[PDB]
Amino acid sequence: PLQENKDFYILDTHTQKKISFEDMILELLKADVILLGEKHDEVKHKISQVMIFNALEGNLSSQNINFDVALEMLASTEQNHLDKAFKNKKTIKANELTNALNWDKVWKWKDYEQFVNVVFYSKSKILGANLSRSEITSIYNGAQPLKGYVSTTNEVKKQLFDIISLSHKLNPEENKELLDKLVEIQQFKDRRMADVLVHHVNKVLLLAGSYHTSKKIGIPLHIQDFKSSKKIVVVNLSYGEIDLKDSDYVLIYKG
Amino acid sequence: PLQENKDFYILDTHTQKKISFEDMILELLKADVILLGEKHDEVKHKISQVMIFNALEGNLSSQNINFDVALEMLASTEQNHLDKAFKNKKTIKANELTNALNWDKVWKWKDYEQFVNVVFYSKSKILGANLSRSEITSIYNGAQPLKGYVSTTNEVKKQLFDIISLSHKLNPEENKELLDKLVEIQQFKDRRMADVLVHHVNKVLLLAGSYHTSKKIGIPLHIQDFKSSKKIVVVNLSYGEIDLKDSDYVLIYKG
Ligand code: HEM
Ligand code: HEM
Repeated sequence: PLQENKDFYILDTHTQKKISFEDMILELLKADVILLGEKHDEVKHKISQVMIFNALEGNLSSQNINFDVALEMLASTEQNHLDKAFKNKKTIKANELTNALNWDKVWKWKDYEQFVNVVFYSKSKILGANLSRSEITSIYNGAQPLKGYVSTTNEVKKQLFDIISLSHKLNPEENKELLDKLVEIQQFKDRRMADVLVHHVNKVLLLAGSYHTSKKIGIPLHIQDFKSSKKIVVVNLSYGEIDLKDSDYVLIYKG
Repeated sequence: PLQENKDFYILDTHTQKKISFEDMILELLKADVILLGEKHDEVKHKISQVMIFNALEGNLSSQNINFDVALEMLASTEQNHLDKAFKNKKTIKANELTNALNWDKVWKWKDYEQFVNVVFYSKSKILGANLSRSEITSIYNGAQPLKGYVSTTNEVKKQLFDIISLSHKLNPEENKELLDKLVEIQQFKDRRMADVLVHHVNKVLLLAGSYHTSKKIGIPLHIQDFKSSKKIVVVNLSYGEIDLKDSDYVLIYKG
């Protein structure tokens, strides 16, 4: 476990005040949906996810409050299969886990095993949050435009355009048609993950990449468009630059 | 039309001797399969394709020898649809052509209209040479390895690896899994286009990108593996560097 005040600290992004890990937990427990943003290959993020999950799980189970975990890394189409794994929990062994969940190898198991193991064997159910491969391929090949009010603005789409252009080093002029397709795919992924979170009957934590959890361009906008009255809280695990507007709490690593 | 000796010239790549356009034609007429390699957005290539097609078409039709054109830009799965267009030739007007052929818009019509119009309205039939989108998606998601002797060597695959890496500016280390998928897709495209050419009962010209027509890494290797006794000839429309081993004739532009 990372050492608080030696290895990391936490800011409330609204006030920019440093807040204890315990005090952040007490606040997160108030939320109905907790978004946890990560960099997918970042080891310190993976440790942080276990610490936060463990503290929330312990408190909620001791109160008999249901608490589930949605994963950008599993599709929502997989839920029937995942419910079976939840049912057969005691029958799936640590090395059978990836097969039970039908883990997709686009997501390197190494980068997920620690968190997903702790999640899977607690009282939490794992939810698939995302689009399927087939769904993503279908959007790319051209489907009807996503409707929205705050989540689909030109401003959001352009921010997503430039982020993806930079992520893939794709010249905005040469690669215009491709980038607009990738933007629409991000928008659709965000909508689906929001759909899963908005309709869920138990308190829920999402693990997803930082661009997805961002309050500026991501899932939070789509939750708003769904007209949810759920209390939403966003915790981002920092890497590189920190935009306070992206989240409600940020973990900052030493550094 | 480009002016011979002012705008372009032709080398026999075996001898590196300059050869007249008329003398190249007389040789091409001897072949059963003529591969014509292009750069897809290059205007002078497009003019060159019309000149070569016209000279071959005129000679062969005057002899009542059937002569057809296969296109990397249409899938072989489309043939039933394309045979209907061939049948309804006199009923499809210049502006209905793209709809009759079910043209895929990944290929910019502007870059194909001149050649495809001249082809479509002659006595030639248009053949789909390539994989379908669905076929390409299925290979990407993982299918069983292509078998071959000369066409699937590590040497060929590595050349394709580096070509694609450079074409897309994809760092060989970071993007290793992606590049191997793209290599396998090229290999499959080459195999299918070869399959179409090898089994065709009439003399045939293929239009395809230069990497596909290359005798070093492309379709010619797959034709060999099919054990065809057809006479094969490769004509490349140059751009940038010229590797003599890529083709049997090369058009060189001024320059
Ligand atoms: C994420 C979902 C994606 C899907 C479903 C998808 C699917 C496809 C399909 C079906 C094609 C047509 C294949 C062909 O005609 O040869 C294609 C082509 C292409 N794609 Fe995507 N792709 C995706 C992501 C990406 C990304 C992230 C990039 C950029 C890094 C990209 C870059 C390209 C390029 C440059 C081509 C041109 C094909 C070539 O000549 O190599 N794609 N893709
Ligand atoms: C040519 C046929 C292609 C097909 C069928 C295809 C399809 C796909 C699919 C189904 C995914 C998974 C989507 C996801 O999990 O989000 C994907 C991801 C990806 N693809 Fe391809 N693609 C093709 C070509 C390309 C090319 C040419 C490039 C490079 C220029 C490329 C680069 C990428 C990258 C970087 C991703 C990671 C997804 C992301 O995080 O944005 N693809 N592609």
